[PDB]
Amino acid sequence: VYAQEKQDFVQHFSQIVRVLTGHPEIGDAIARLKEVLEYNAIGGKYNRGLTVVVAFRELVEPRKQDADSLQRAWTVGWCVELLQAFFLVADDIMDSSLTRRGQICWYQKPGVGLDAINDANLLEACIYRLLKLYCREQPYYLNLIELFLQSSYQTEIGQTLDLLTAPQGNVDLVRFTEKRYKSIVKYKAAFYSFYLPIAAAMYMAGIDGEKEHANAKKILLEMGEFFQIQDDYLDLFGDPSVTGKIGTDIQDNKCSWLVVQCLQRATPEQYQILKENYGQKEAEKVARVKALYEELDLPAVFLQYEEDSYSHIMALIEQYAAPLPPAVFLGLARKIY
Amino acid sequence: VYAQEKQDFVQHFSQIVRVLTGHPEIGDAIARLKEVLEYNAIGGKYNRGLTVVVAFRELVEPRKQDADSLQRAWTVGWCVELLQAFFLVADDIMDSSLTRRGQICWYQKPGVGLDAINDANLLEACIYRLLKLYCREQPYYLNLIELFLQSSYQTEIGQTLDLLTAPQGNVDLVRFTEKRYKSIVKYKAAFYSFYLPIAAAMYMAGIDGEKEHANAKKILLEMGEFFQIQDDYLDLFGDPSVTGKIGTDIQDNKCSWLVVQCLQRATPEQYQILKENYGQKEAEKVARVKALYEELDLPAVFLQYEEDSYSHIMALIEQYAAPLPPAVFLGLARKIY
Ligand SMILES: O=P(O)(O)C(O)(Cc1cccnc1)P(=O)(O)O
Ligand SMILES: O=P(O)(O)C(O)(Cc1cccnc1)P(=O)(O)O
Ligand SMILES: [Mg+2]
Ligand SMILES: [Mg+2]
Ligand SMILES: [Mg+2]
Ligand SMILES: [Mg+2]
Ligand SMILES: [Mg+2]
Ligand SMILES: [Mg+2]
Repeated sequence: VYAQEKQDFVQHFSQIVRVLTGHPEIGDAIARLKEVLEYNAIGGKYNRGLTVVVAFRELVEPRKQDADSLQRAWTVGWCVELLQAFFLVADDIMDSSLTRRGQICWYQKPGVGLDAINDANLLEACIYRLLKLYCREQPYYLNLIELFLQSSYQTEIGQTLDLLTAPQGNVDLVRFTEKRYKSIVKYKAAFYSFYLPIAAAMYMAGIDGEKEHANAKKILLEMGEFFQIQDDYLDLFGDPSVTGKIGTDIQDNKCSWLVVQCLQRATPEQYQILKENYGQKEAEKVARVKALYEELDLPAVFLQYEEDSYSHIMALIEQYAAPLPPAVFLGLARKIY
Repeated sequence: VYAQEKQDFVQHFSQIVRVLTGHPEIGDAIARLKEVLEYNAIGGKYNRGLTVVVAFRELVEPRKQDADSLQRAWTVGWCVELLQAFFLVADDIMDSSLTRRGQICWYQKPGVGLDAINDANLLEACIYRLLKLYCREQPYYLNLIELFLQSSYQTEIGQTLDLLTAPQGNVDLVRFTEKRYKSIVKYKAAFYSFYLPIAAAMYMAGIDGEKEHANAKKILLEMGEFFQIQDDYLDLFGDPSVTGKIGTDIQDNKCSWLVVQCLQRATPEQYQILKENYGQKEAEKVARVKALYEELDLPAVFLQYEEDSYSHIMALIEQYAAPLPPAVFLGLARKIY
């Protein structure tokens, strides 16, 4: 479903850049915007943006899937990729990360630095520019603006919770609880990751019912929770040649799923080893935390969690998919699991 | 007009915080949002936010100025103050500034640092939260969302131009031209400063005509240009106990109105003195640039410019105010001149 549709979606990016790139006085700023778009919105798997297009084609009647409607689906897809690019550029600064999508983080590039804050804001502004340029005369225009703005607010509340729970050089393991973890992931990852692209396709298809959006959200928020838990696992146990990024969760004192699982399994001595080595820059201290995680068999605990989560989401698809075609959620589940 | 209306406007901030402050799981994030709002949206002159309220009362018929309409005017006023707070928090980071509104910059506060990037994003999100909570059922709802989003995009293009023209440790005086300066100020300051609050009051009053908005923009963009030129002057020649902020334009290699005026008046020897001392941290080098500016009588050049600008804007009010009451623009001109 995502496979052949990927080519046409990635090919549509050049049009998005052309349409986004009022006198020649702002020429140097438009060139900088092009540079920011090319560096930060290209190189990923495009799964969020592709989900708009795939879901659009499964929800809209083929007679209504005209050339202009497809153009709008691809643009709304790229709007979701731009929301993602805005949050990642800012998150890389705030998490002091080194690489993203197999290249150095935009802010780490010589000559960029903290100018990346405004670049991230420009990426966010491009979304509403594209929605006006392509969807202004559509009946779902306000639904889409409100959806992107709401997704941005919920993600930012999540980021606030993430940063509050991880104060630099302030190790407080008591703060790292299961309830706190579930709250962080729900807001920072679950709304914008899967609910935003499906909801966008739903509004474009004329599906604006409250109960239909609530039912889709019940499946999608659980898939978003799994996705962030997997993200936390891959921060330490993933192959950076596959993830395209270097992990910083232990160094940054994050309330990771791994530290939460460690804490509910650690002995008082193991707890002390974690206490002495967590939230610190020293490679040797980070290695001690990873050693403790491997000793507590957190990779096998995660493998069991992935299996239990998959079955749970599948049970939710059976309960809540109707009247939407279950393929909408199944295609997405196959992509993230 | 602004004087007695200031009290009711500032008193309405506690309501805005209460309405903005969905389970208790995000409680710590809401407390952080309250902290960010109190530190970054309070302490200024509130002229932009007050302009919405003052213009609303002068454009709307008194019979239609009911208790609920006034509540919406105050909220839209505070939305403009929040847009300003979002841009200033990020601009202080990017300009490496020390103080703002008589206190240390939010990002310079111990324990905040680069977390301020997400805080600035939350301030921007609060705008659209308030517009939905108070103006969702109003006929001008979409006009206001589009206005705030457009103002944000234009401001960001301006910031891009500002940062591009000021690369750190890269002194290139040839880039500092009058045409480049006019382009920067137009985008980064003129749209969001005066056009945004008057346009908001205009849409709330049912004034949505293209020609009426274009005529108001012709007056207001010129007032915005003056305001940024005055801002650049006060960066070096203003009293920080009145401005509430320490100047960084010379240290940051900015395309200031002062450097542009210096360049069109400097001898080849004076040009070399500027070349050797501009865009550098050293207090002695900054003092040499200020000495050169004082030698070229840039404070008197600015005083003449303020006089010529005032008369020009007044001539524009005579040409373009109609059918709006000229008091709308006169009250604003008395406040900034
Ligand atoms: O890519 P990362 O950086 O691993 C992340 O998932 C990026 C991200 C950014 C913004 C919102 N949610 C997740 P994080 O939470 O910082 O681990
Ligand atoms: O307050 P400042 O910092 O003097 C400024 O006017 C703040 C500002 C921020 C964003 C957009 N326009 C002006 P700047 O341009 O950096 O001189
Ligand atoms: Mg990160
Ligand atoms: Mg992060
Ligand atoms: Mg991560
Ligand atoms: Mg500044
Ligand atoms: Mg600045
Ligand atoms: Mg300034």
